[PDB]
Amino acid sequence: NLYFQSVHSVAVIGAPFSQGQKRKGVEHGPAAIREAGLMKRLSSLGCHLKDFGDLSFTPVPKDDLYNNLIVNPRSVGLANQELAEVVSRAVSDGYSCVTLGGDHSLAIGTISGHARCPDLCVVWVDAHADINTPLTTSSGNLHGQPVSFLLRELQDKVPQLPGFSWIKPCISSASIVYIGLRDVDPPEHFILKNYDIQYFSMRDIDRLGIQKVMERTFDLLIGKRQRPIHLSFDIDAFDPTLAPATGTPVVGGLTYREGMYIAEEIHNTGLLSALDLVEVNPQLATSEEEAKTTANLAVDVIASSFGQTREGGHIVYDQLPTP
Amino acid sequence: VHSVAVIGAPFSQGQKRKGVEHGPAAIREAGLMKRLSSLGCHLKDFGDLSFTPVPKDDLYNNLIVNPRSVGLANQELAEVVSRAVSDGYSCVTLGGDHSLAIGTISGHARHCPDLCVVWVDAHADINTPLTTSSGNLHGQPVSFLLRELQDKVPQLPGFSWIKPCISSASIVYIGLRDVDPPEHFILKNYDIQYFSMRDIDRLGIQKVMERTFDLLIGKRQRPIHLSFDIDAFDPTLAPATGTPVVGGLTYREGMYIAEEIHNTGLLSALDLVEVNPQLATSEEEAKTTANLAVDVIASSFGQTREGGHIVYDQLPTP
Amino acid sequence: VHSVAVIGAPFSQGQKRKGVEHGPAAIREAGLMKRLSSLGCHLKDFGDLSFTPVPKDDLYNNLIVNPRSVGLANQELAEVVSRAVSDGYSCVTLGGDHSLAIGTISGHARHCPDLCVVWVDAHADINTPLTTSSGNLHGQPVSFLLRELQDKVPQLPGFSWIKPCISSASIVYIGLRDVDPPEHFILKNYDIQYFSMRDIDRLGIQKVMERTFDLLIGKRQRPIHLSFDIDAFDPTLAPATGTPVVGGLTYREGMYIAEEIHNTGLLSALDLVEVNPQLATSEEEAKTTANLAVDVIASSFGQTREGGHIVYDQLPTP
Ligand SMILES: O=C(O)[C@H]1NCC[C@H]1CCCB(O)O
Ligand SMILES: O=C(O)[C@H]1NCC[C@H]1CCCB(O)O
Ligand SMILES: O=C(O)[C@H]1NCC[C@H]1CCCB(O)O
Ligand SMILES: [Mn+2]
Ligand SMILES: [Mn+2]
Ligand SMILES: [Mn+2]
Ligand SMILES: [Mn+2]
Ligand SMILES: [Mn+2]
Ligand SMILES: [Mn+2]
Repeated sequence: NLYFQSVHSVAVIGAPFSQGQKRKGVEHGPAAIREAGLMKRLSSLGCHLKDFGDLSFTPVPKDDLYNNLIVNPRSVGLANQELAEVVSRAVSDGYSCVTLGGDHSLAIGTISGHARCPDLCVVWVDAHADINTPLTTSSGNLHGQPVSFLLRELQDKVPQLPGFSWIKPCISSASIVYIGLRDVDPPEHFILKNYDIQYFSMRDIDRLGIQKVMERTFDLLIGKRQRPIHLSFDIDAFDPTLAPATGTPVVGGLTYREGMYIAEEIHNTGLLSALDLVEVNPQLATSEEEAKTTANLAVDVIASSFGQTREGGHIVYDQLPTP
Repeated sequence: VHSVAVIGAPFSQGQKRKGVEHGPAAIREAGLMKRLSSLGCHLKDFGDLSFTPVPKDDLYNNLIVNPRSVGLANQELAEVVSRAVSDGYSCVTLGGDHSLAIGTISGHARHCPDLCVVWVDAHADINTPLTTSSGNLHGQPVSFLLRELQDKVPQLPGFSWIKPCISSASIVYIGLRDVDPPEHFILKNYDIQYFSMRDIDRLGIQKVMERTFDLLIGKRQRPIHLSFDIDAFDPTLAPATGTPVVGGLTYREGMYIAEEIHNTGLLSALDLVEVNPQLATSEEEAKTTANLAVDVIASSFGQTREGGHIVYDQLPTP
Repeated sequence: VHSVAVIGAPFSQGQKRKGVEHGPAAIREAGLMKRLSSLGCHLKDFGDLSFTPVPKDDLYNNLIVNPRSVGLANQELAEVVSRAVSDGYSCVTLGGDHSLAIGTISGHARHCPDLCVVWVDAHADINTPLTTSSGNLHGQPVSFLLRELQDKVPQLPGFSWIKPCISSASIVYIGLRDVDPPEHFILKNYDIQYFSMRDIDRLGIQKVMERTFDLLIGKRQRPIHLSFDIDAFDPTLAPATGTPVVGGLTYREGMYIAEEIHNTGLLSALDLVEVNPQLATSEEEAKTTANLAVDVIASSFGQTREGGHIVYDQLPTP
């Protein structure tokens, strides 16, 4: 195929982060997504690719927990500082930056790096708000706290963690919209309500339908002006029947069609600037078909964010051959 | 904060498949009381009722199955429900087959003259003892409760105590997909409002709930009796049930119904019926059905998809 | 009262996967006849047609597999279909692969030139013999039937009998999700209207049906040909099929399409294709697909999810 509806320049970074949580196996998410044919699929869409490979993270030897709860803070903070450098570089060179996870604490680095695009906005697709502060978290898992480090308005509620001094809150509460929420901790509900952070929970999707959810999301984020979009997509936003290979599955999620629709609409803006595809943990699948299904779904989301659609039309056909 | 009473009704004589009597045990083992406690409910457990058996109770008019046993168990259940409601509790009854709504609705109506009913089921359960083809009383409970059908209903043995207590405009069905021709005639003829799966496909569950409440509580506040048959859900989500019908409610739709019922602040009684764990092909399928039953009950008392049940007042500061 | 002719067309040569020839029997074993009878249909079963096997049938231009075999079997089928239509029967052809639509549509158009087609499938089946990569004729049936496409279709051995009968404005697709680049080109350049899965996600199935009928029968009433590929449904619902594609129609959406088709009173012929019981991983997976095939056909002839199929106008009195 020589003709395509659009030609995107895409950078791919593997970020096998696992220290943002306790379940082993999420470090294998990048290799699982790659094995599901990610690079071939993007090439088939006419993308110009730059593969940065899979990043290497050496854990800090004396990484003592913060306030007897926050686990691996120097390792998470430091690995995110290195990831932020790679993202800033890829975006600076003109690539839409795809980061494969790895747990969701990697968004601290991808969003910080990307903003180095200060007017970026974030579409956070997840069953979870990931907005616990280091003081509200009950698990001490940093994948449940990334948004707290990034939002300007929450700065006074967030203590300075070891290995996190480099972070400057980059997004305002009006510049992030959540889609898919269904497992929100009481302090997170408090934060979303009191800081007027807009979200479309599963109940909002049940009422509005995904078409109106995307229209409203774009009105909130890019209604006033064109802005680079950061799509942070947790695989657990999808129903566990569709995405079983993940750490914190919650029943009643997005259908395959709703998830593709989100990605298709993001592509249709022509503003996608960085994408995170996180929390694929092949080890938590009960079977190879369950693991492959989850990895295939991750590839479908990424492909749809760069032009794959249900009707085709991504690949341009010149003329029909005559007998 | 809600005052919630729980009654186990291990009864199976409203139908022919054995095992539905284990439904209350399955729901309790799925952690019902712990979940309601975690939502701040002031609870009262009445336990699992031991229904007085009727030894001689064979086929009536070569059609009606166990009329004496169904009539008696429902009379006994009506007494326990009446006790819970008069004591100020929102009454949760765990089934057991759906013939048990004869008892729960009769018991509730003894204290609520203006009660209304939301009947969530794949079936209308409105055959009269003359229209029924199976003779199974779980397919007939609404016929004994509806005032407008009194002249169409014969007096069955053990059913003399029942007083029709609901009018045709006071019951709304949600989830219908397997309706008998006489049931269809009854619904249309008597102007009984229903939202079948086809109506949900067209309108969406949000409009279905808005219209349901407009019909029932649009003019005035009334106590709500939610009669919820687990088979309203798609059999892939609720396989452990006697009469599964494909193309049912999704998990999201069922939670939405329960959340909207909670939001009225008028839920007065809830029945969670037809969970038959013995009909599941595996243990996990039985447990999935029981877990779904708990989610319906918890959502009916405040459990949400947005984390607003436990109120946080101040975030800790560094 | 609907007069319905059931034809078993055990086609398999339109594709490479074996087992799809056992599709008509799998649908019968799923109780198709018992179901259509219960709906008050006047039935004629032609049984399974025995097509003349072509021993010497080499590939056309080193790509098109079994051309003569597919072309001849469709010629025989078009005659049986033309005769069943002539006799006053609504023709239900059981598949078999989707290349059989060449035969069913051709036969139907001989007596119904103003027919319109509702093609329900994950695929547009509109590759020409020159655009196909697989050489499988089930991916090309619509190219041989479309009037506006005649100059781009070469004459294949055993395909000369086919006269392009359907125009581009007389076919509407529903369910599309796996469309090859030359197929997208064809749909867009020949103005063929379609409702992909993305259009369904936006509009909802009720609006999709309203718009489908607006396009086809907005100006006048016309005979309807419903060509239904079982793969239109999500593979979780219809796994026993050759080319499954994730994110398809739900059970509810598929029933709604069939109900709307029934509601026009204009249904003249129906194809139920691509059920392959051999591709199922278990016995229940094959049975599920066959049961789904029966529900589609039954709903196209009156089966409802509200029980309004049978005339009932008087309640029995005690
Ligand atoms: O704070 C926590 O540990 C918890 N809060 C909600 C669930 C869990 C976090 C899940 C992270 B993720 O989005 O997969
Ligand atoms: O009358 C009957 O036996 C039949 N009519 C419709 C289906 C069945 C009733 C099923 C009872 B239930 O709600 O599970
Ligand atoms: O041309 C081809 O072989 C391919 N194009 C699209 C997919 C396949 C056709 C599938 C036929 B069917 O509707 O089951
Ligand atoms: Mn997350
Ligand atoms: Mn999550
Ligand atoms: Mn019932
Ligand atoms: Mn039922
Ligand atoms: Mn087809
Ligand atoms: Mn197909």
